[PDB]
Amino acid sequence: VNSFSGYLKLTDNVYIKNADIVEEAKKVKPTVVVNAANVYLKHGGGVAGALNKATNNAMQVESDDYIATNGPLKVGGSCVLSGHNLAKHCLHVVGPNVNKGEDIQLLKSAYENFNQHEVLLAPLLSAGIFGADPIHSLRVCVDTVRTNVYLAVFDKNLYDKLVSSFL
Ligand SMILES: Cc1[nH]c2ccccc2c(=O)c1O
Repeated sequence: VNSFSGYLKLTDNVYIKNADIVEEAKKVKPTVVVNAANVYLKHGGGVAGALNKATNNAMQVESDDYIATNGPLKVGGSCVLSGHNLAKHCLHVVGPNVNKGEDIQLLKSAYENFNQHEVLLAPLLSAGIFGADPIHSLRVCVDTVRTNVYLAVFDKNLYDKLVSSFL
């Protein structure tokens, strides 16, 4: 049993809810919240900007030190950093950004990072300002992630379309 409430069950391991991930993280304090990161961990907008704002910029400060030491992530890659006030850990995952012309086949690689964690609160990778089709992102998630994932969907309209169209 876990703390997650109000989710629709899509599969054995994937759950979905129309919820503000910042507000969901603040309520649940999950072991892992996933950030929709870029390779520079520049948390300017979307999931990244909202999560970072909720940490009072502490996520960005920590991220800048990580990049100064390690250099950029790979598209499809990830790193584990602090969850600050939102979670124990933040898994920063880089999905491909279609608005930069990145290979959508890298979305499966991105979701494979989730399998290193037994339970996660996450957004749909490569959705929103990353430009991918969220219906596609949900299909890749279901077909790739084997651990227990609780997906928070920012738009109510999109949430209802993801549920209604789910095979
Ligand atoms: C408070 C808040 N929460 C979000 C959660 C997921 C994606 C984008 C956002 C956003 O833009 C915003 O302002």
